[PDB]
Amino acid sequence: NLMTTITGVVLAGGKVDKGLLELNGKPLWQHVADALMTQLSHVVVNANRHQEIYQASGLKVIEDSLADYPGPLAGMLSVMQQEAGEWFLFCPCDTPYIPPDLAARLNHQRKDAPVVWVHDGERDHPTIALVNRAIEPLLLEYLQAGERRVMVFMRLAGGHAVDFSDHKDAFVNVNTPEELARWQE
Amino acid sequence: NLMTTITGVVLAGGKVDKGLLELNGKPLWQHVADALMTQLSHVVVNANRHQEIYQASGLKVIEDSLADYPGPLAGMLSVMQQEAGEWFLFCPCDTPYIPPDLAARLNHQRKDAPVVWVHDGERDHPTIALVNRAIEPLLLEYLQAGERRVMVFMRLAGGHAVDFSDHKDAFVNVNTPEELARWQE
Amino acid sequence: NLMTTITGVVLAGGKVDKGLLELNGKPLWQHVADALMTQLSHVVVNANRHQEIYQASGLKVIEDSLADYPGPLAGMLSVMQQEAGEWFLFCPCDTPYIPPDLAARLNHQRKDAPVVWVHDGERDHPTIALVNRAIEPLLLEYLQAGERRVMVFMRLAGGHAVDFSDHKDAFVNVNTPEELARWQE
Amino acid sequence: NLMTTITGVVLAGGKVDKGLLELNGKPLWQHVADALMTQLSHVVVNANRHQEIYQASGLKVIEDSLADYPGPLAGMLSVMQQEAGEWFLFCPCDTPYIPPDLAARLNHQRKDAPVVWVHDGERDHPTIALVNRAIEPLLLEYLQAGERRVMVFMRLAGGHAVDFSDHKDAFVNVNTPEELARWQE
Amino acid sequence: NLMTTITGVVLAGGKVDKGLLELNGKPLWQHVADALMTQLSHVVVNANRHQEIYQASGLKVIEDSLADYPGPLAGMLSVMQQEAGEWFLFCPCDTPYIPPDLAARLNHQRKDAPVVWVHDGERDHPTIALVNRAIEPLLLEYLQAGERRVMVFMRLAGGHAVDFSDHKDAFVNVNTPEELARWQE
Amino acid sequence: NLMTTITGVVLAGGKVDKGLLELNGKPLWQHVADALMTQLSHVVVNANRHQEIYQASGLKVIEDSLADYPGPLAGMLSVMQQEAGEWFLFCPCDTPYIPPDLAARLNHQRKDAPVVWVHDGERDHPTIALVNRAIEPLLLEYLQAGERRVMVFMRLAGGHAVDFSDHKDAFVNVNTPEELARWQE
Amino acid sequence: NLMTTITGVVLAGGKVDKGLLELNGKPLWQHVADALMTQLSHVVVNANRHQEIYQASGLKVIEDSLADYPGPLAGMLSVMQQEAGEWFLFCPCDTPYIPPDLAARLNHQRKDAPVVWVHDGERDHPTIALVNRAIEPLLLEYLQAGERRVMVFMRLAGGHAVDFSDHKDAFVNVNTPEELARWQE
Amino acid sequence: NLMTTITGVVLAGGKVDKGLLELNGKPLWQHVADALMTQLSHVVVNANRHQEIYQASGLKVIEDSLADYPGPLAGMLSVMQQEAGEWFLFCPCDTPYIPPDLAARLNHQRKDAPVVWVHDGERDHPTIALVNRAIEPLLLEYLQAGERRVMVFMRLAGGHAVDFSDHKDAFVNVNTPEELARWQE
Ligand SMILES: Nc1nc2c(ncn2[C@@H]2O[C@H](COP(=O)(O)OP(=O)(O)OP(=O)(O)O)[C@@H](O)[C@H]2O)c(=O)[nH]1
Ligand SMILES: Nc1nc2c(ncn2[C@@H]2O[C@H](COP(=O)(O)OP(=O)(O)OP(=O)(O)O)[C@@H](O)[C@H]2O)c(=O)[nH]1
Ligand SMILES: Nc1nc2c(ncn2[C@@H]2O[C@H](COP(=O)(O)OP(=O)(O)OP(=O)(O)O)[C@@H](O)[C@H]2O)c(=O)[nH]1
Ligand SMILES: Nc1nc2c(ncn2[C@@H]2O[C@H](COP(=O)(O)OP(=O)(O)OP(=O)(O)O)[C@@H](O)[C@H]2O)c(=O)[nH]1
Ligand SMILES: Nc1nc2c(ncn2[C@@H]2O[C@H](COP(=O)(O)OP(=O)(O)OP(=O)(O)O)[C@@H](O)[C@H]2O)c(=O)[nH]1
Ligand SMILES: Nc1nc2c(ncn2[C@@H]2O[C@H](COP(=O)(O)OP(=O)(O)OP(=O)(O)O)[C@@H](O)[C@H]2O)c(=O)[nH]1
Ligand SMILES: Nc1nc2c(ncn2[C@@H]2O[C@H](COP(=O)(O)OP(=O)(O)OP(=O)(O)O)[C@@H](O)[C@H]2O)c(=O)[nH]1
Ligand SMILES: Nc1nc2c(ncn2[C@@H]2O[C@H](COP(=O)(O)OP(=O)(O)OP(=O)(O)O)[C@@H](O)[C@H]2O)c(=O)[nH]1
Ligand SMILES: [Mn+2]
Ligand SMILES: [Mn+2]
Ligand SMILES: [Mn+2]
Ligand SMILES: [Mn+2]
Ligand SMILES: [Mn+2]
Ligand SMILES: [Mn+2]
Ligand SMILES: [Mn+2]
Ligand SMILES: [Mn+2]
Ligand SMILES: [Zn+2]
Ligand SMILES: [Zn+2]
Ligand SMILES: [Zn+2]
Ligand SMILES: [Zn+2]
Repeated sequence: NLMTTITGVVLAGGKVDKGLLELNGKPLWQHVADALMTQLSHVVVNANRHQEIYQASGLKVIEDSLADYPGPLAGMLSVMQQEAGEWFLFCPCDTPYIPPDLAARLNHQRKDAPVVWVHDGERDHPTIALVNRAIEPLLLEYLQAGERRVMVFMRLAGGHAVDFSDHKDAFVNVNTPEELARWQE
Repeated sequence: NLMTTITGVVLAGGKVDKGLLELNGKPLWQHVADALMTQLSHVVVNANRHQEIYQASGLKVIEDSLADYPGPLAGMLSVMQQEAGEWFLFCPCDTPYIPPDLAARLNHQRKDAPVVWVHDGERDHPTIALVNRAIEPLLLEYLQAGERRVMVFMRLAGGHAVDFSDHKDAFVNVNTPEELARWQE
Repeated sequence: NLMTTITGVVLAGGKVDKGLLELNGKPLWQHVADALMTQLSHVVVNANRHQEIYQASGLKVIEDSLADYPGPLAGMLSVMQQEAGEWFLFCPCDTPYIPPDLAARLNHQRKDAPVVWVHDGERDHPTIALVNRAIEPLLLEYLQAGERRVMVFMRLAGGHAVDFSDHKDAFVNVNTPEELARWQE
Repeated sequence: NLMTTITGVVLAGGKVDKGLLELNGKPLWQHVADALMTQLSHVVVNANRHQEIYQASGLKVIEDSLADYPGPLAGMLSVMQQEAGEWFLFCPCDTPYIPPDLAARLNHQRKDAPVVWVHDGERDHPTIALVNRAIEPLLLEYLQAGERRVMVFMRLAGGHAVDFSDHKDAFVNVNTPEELARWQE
Repeated sequence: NLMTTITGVVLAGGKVDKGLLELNGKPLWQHVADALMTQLSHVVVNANRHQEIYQASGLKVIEDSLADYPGPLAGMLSVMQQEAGEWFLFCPCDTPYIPPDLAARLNHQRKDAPVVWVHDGERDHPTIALVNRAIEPLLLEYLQAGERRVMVFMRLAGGHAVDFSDHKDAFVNVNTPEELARWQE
Repeated sequence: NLMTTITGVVLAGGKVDKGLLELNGKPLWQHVADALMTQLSHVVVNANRHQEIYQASGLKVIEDSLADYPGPLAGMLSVMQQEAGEWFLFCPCDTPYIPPDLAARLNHQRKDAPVVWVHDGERDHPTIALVNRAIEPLLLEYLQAGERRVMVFMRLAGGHAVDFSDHKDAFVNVNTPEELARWQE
Repeated sequence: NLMTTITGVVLAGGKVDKGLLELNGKPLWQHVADALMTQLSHVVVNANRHQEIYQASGLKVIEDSLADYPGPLAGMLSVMQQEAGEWFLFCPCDTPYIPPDLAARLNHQRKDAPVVWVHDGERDHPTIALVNRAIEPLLLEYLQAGERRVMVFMRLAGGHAVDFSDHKDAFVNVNTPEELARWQE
Repeated sequence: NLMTTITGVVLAGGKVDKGLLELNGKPLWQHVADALMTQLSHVVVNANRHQEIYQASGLKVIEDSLADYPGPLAGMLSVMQQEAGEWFLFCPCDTPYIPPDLAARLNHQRKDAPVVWVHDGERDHPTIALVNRAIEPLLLEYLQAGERRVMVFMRLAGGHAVDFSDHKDAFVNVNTPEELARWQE
């Protein structure tokens, strides 16, 4: 089953994490972790602050490489360098409504590409991505070259967007405390 | 072949079984068992009464866990706890006309989901389902939490309905003796 | 796991079956069936009389081909013609003490041969055999030619004996009521 | 590759074979055998007369079971009983224009069914079929019951037709010497 | 790789845990968890007290079934019921020196058995075991029957001991504070 | 991943190579090699002149068979005779804009055929092809017979074109120095 | 099964074939072909004279490459160039007593080498060999270089001899009419 | 075949390379590269000077990470970070006589360990090693911690030595110009 073959990754982030804010009594990041854990056996968190908080929920924390690369691609590479799986499903800490069929639909729509990401009908979410570790070398070269754009990298690896337009508000991103209030129960 | 990789399961049921009523001289439940056995090598019955009757046809009987959980989800969990296969095709005892391509079409339409169930064009039949044992833990947690709704559980596991609208009256359910007479040869 | 990939077969037999005699309150044949069922998910009985008795324990009964071939090889061929698996573990109905690691040790010692059988340290037991269905054609030709010897056939298929000399009295065969009394609890 | 996993079978037939008539200087049956051999490594002929003629082209001949069953289903069963492969692509001896992508398109369109056959846009060709050996038991039971209809059997096994409407006159069947003249170069 | 296919399990235990005592500044249980994590990607803890302590190291905690079964077999069953993997490597919390090749050597010596455990040259360590989930049903039946002996169960499943006599004091068990002092740096 | 299972091949060619002309400071052939190397681990060059130039970029050079067959099919056969992989993705040296998802889309669209090639919306590019080595024998026979047409061969093997009409000018072929100037940065 | 994964090859030979002489009423070469066919589904003959005789038994004949290379290695290469399988079991036409477990024992003793050959206790039989097609390129280079020694080539490919010293006179080679008389029934 | 699944790596080295000295007219490093290339399809060189020389032979050059880690472990990690394969066979540039069965014997003797290295009968050669990429994370952590010993790392990963004592002088290391003269033809 996909459950035992794809490693889930919460991209908790940067260099308080807004992901710590509670939505309906549960921290945003935990909404993501719990959705991943329902679909996937082994799930880890990429975090570079508050490591103890993430770890305390029972999740292994992976810190960024000491190369000090920028942005979400840095976390993806760090996780591929420190985890042995073939496949990783990454998701940022602030998209709490990710759907229960995230991994399956991304997997089914890979069409043999080494990377796919979500398009929600209105926009791309390139950091909600199913990624094969075979692009580790390409990613390392990209970041070493000083590049940082996520979707450009994923296209250059041969990736494509996968349509989730039928999954109503599943990809809402909670940018701020104010947006969070529009969603509170 | 699918024949040797999916375990068939007749959900015979609850806590006389109407499934014992004869349709064209063969008990309703045996119509289901025979359809499954044409498609699948290893087929078992989940039953908690009349065990000897089901067993006498040459089928292994699996009784519900002693946890005493409610409804069809209880039978599904009990069967996953007592049978070693990866995949199970469950079907209630009162849908005698299930088609010869049930397993194949559900399998082909999984789209990497761990569970799929039949939609006949007019309604869902969530207990006619192809289920991967990877959702055993989720199911146990669900039932332990006191929940019982079948389709809600299957959606929460990442499942989806599969269209059988082209299979004419294959999913008729014989609810009563009277409906049975509308179908007798 | 081997449990879900090898079909167990009780060779109950010929053309009352002594296998119906009780050992410690359980019929000899059921001792074999239960040992197989502990190791293997799907287990069937090759029987040509008392079919209802074997079937009543929850086991599918396979009757001999109508070709009317002689001996245990006839049952093996009939089972391969009527069951879809790749691998079969056959055992006669009168060796009640067969060990819990029968399938694993035969499987592990195959050394890529399509058939292996037990040698108990003193003699061969050619009908206690792990057999790949690829020898179905060879077997059919053999029986069609009028041949019946079991071990000769298994050698001609490229098979070999596997040493069980360390499994103390596990291969005792209960030939008669008198031998049975030497074993009764 | 499919080339090494599916056994090709020319259904040469019955109980002179018109299949011996030359089309453009090559016997009809050899047109079929050559098309199969371009796509498949191992190809055999089911024949019950002129065995030496078929054999002389370098092809193994498989004769019908001695059960004496009727029609093309008899040949299919005989071939599954005498050949070890999992998959068989059968084709009658009088459809000389079968296409170079026959195996691939049937395989790709299986949708997990154990059997598929060609529909040419106007009619079914149920004996041009890709068949998994798992239906051997079902077939044996069917023929033993006295049944003979091909498409009924293939539906009962869970099979379906595959559309070849885009393959222009590839499924012309040469019924007679006169039809053959409409096709001669 | 084995690293991504076997789930590691620390059997932390019963119904303060001595496993919390520090050896060379690291709690005994963490010595086991760290050895497992060097060999295996996904590692969990079976604990029924101090859950927060185990969880805080980044490990998922699995609590015993509510069936309330006795002993280490209870933990094994609970973990198989709540985790989706095929294979589990269990180790008690008080054998801190387990070797770096534990999983590989147990895996390599399985000889197709569904369960193997360590023999250190002087005694069996039946709870240091590599176990296939196919024995889940057998285990459930065993515990339901009121049985508790570990090695008896593992033999009945078809398991065997694997020789680690060459791994010098790797299987020392720290029974008490006093034995711990014989080992402190 | 596809990256490690398909061998990339630059068809550099014939019996100066225009492929040596620089586009935006990089030789045309290197544009192809670099695009292949982003998608595929192991990439080689079929060249029969300037071998040292191609080799100096770190690529293994494969020279044509001494059979002296004509055209691109000759190079394909030579590469299959001298390289051990199952799958090869061939591309001529003068299509510098080949897309990053070339291998994946051809692979995904194989529909079980042993060979597929690109159709760009306006024309076929039969030498931009994903080819299974199983057609090596067919190819050898074809060339031995004196035949040379590429697309005819690929159809006779059971191949088909795959639509790349959505990949804007990715298949521009630089025929001459003048066309090259229409493309220079 | 090995039966469907290894192609058998009778090395009938050179540039009447003594292999045509009858042993116990069956031509020597047919003794080899029949032994191979008992173990392997698909078996072919490498012959460069009397092609019609070999073909008439139902076997496909493969003729040597037109490169005109010398000796048995030439036949091996020709067969790998004209047959799609991964594995080939070659045997010369004059070793009529080859054993029924030839393929299995060579396969089991490969120890991951791409080629193995028989040692009968007194001498090597390098042309009785199980060969992976991955050494096709190496073989082509070897023969192109003008080399011909068989065992030297097989060692250079990483091969080794496999002990058949326990298979009594199974590897007798019938060199002449006189030796043949020492063996006639 | 192993040929297409293990990436060969020449550890050319440090921070003229003695590996450039000619043995029998071929540079020492090329003796290693050629031995690897006979056994493995895809072979690369880890070099940090004279990159152009290594590249000119047709081999891809991989330079060390910019982390600037010390010794051969640094090269191994750099290659795993920049190459997508699962398995790597590393060999230093100065052991020109490495045997033709290096990969097979190391592979066969893995006994499920993620790393194995050569013992020649007198000493370990820890840099002649077959390594699974699953130990990439462990290696990164090891080097980050400031550790450098090779064999200690390989043991900590669960590795073991494999006996090559029967391969006469195959592991001679050419330390100097003087030792080289003891070996010159
Ligand atoms: N590992 C790592 N992750 C980062 C870094 N910077 C950002 N991220 C991750 O990248 C994703 C986007 O990060 P941010 O831009 O901080 O957060 P944001 O407000 O969600 O950004 P948008 O919603 O896309 O405007 C999140 O999952 C953050 O955890 C970084 O330097 N290292
Ligand atoms: N194992 C188990 N199965 C149950 C239980 N209750 C119901 N089922 C199974 O769930 C399915 C629906 O059960 P019922 O509601 O008894 O029967 P029904 O009249 O077919 O229900 P509907 O047609 O859906 O109105 C059937 O297959 C019954 O066998 C239970 O407590 N345990
Ligand atoms: N299917 C089938 N099985 C047979 C037939 N004859 C014998 N057997 C099976 O072959 C095995 C040996 O059969 P028997 O010779 O009847 O019984 P037995 O007294 O156990 O024979 P031995 O202990 O070997 O002297 C048993 O498993 C019987 O079930 C037959 O005609 N058909
Ligand atoms: N093995 C076997 N094959 C048969 C038998 N009868 C027919 N066939 C095969 O079934 C297919 C149809 O057979 P026929 O009805 O003889 O020939 P036909 O004139 O092609 O029939 P149609 O074109 O379908 O009208 C052919 O491939 C014949 O070889 C039989 O008794 N045994
Ligand atoms: N899940 C669970 N585990 C238990 C239970 N009882 C014991 N264990 C586990 O079984 C193993 C042996 O447990 P104990 O007898 O408490 O500890 P011990 O002093 O290590 O026992 P010995 O060293 O074998 O004398 C340990 O890993 C404890 O965690 C239980 O009731 N449930
Ligand atoms: N190996 C080999 N390759 C050849 C041979 N002839 C042509 N090719 C390859 O086939 C492809 C087409 O070759 P050409 O016709 O020389 O070049 P072209 O101008 O690109 O041809 P078009 O653009 O198709 O008009 C290229 O990749 C050339 O490298 C040959 O004799 N041997
Ligand atoms: N394809 C091919 N096979 C050859 C050629 N020469 C010999 N062989 C094969 O190589 C094997 C040995 O061939 P020979 O030396 O003719 O026959 P032999 O008398 O069996 O040789 P020994 O018994 O080894 O002394 C046989 O299987 C012959 O078929 C050749 O030129 N081409
Ligand atoms: N990538 C990398 N490789 C190194 C480094 N240092 C040494 N090596 C590799 O490690 C192996 C041993 O290196 P050296 O100690 O330079 O050479 P040596 O004289 O062969 O060493 P010994 O024979 O073991 O005494 C060789 O393959 C050198 O290429 C390094 O800093 N980086
Ligand atoms: Mn955000
Ligand atoms: Mn109902
Ligand atoms: Mn007996
Ligand atoms: Mn017809
Ligand atoms: Mn203890
Ligand atoms: Mn061109
Ligand atoms: Mn000879
Ligand atoms: Mn050195
Ligand atoms: Zn985990
Ligand atoms: Zn069954
Ligand atoms: Zn064949
Ligand atoms: Zn390469």
